[PDB]
Amino acid sequence: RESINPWILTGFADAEGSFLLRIRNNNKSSVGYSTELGFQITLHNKDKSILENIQSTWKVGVIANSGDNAVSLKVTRFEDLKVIIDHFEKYPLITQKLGDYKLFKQAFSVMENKEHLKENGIKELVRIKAKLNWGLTDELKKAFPENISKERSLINKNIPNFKWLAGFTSGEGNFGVNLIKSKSKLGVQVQLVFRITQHIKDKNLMNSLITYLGCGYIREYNKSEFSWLAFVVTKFSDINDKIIPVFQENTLIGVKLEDFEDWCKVAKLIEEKKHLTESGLDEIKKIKLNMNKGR
DNA sequence: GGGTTTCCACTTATTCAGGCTTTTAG
DNA sequence: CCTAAAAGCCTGAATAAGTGGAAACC
Ligand SMILES: [Ca+2]
Ligand SMILES: [Ca+2]
Ligand SMILES: [Ca+2]
Ligand SMILES: [Ca+2]
Ligand SMILES: [Ca+2]
Ligand SMILES: [Ca+2]
Repeated sequence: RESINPWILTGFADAEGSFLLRIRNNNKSSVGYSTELGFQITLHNKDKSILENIQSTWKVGVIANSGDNAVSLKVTRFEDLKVIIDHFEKYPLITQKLGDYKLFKQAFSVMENKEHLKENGIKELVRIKAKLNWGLTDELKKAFPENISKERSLINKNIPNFKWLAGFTSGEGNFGVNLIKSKSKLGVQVQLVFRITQHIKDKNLMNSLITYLGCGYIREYNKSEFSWLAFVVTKFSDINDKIIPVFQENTLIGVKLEDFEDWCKVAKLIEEKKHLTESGLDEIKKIKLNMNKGR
């Protein structure tokens, strides 16, 4: 069905994609190892249409269930990876994942000249995999006795355009309706909230949202060793003037588009001050009940 | 072929999204 | 007061990332 704008695709890939390089013990293989290179996205079943739309925009990849509640798009067929490369050359990633893309690209070169069927090339793929995502397993590191660096250039890039932002937000965004309980008259204060969430590794990008969108603040959380950030907009005039117009003009994808639409409906109610009456408050309540985790 | 590529079922780790309450601003 | 905006928690699952196994094939 619908194809996806390329910058929206890149922004959603910055959010939900991952590159992959398997180096597998294989006794039937000449060098003792077989490889598989590619790029993949795993989403909840409700958003399978996105994967099919990506599959039809690029015309590559295979779709399969990933457990009971999720579905994946996986591109590993070697020739079709040239499409992945051409897309991300023209429409490049901006998060730390760009670093993983560059490794994917180096690994493609190795395999494009058949060097991975030789000892030298497998050894290079191991050095590449060492810096890719979570790196080498203990067994792989010990099977390749040499000083292999795990570090890589930090990525620091700016948001290229609102299309990238809409793809990224379709992955990490949250259009929330906070029903703030109060012993007040009607009691609950309706508060529209926009939020983007990201691991602290892209702090610089998150901070730039405040500059880029003209609003919001950055909150920091952590759970044990794991830290992340939330960009959060609460002032309704910023939501109604600076946030809703961006996504009206750069359309979201997936079920989160429906969530943003309902969110706008509540924004209208709030604008009309109708959120201060039992009728508007009850309409808001049913709208919130039927969106996000109630969808 | 016979190594090698590709695909499909499935799993494990954590970074997200999200629903919630309390406090302050104006 | 009254309402809007900010501060803030923190859980658990939709992600990210990865593996086992075998068919397909060049
Ligand atoms: Ca992400
Ligand atoms: Ca294919
Ligand atoms: Ca191929
Ligand atoms: Ca998402
Ligand atoms: Ca973990
Ligand atoms: Ca805070």
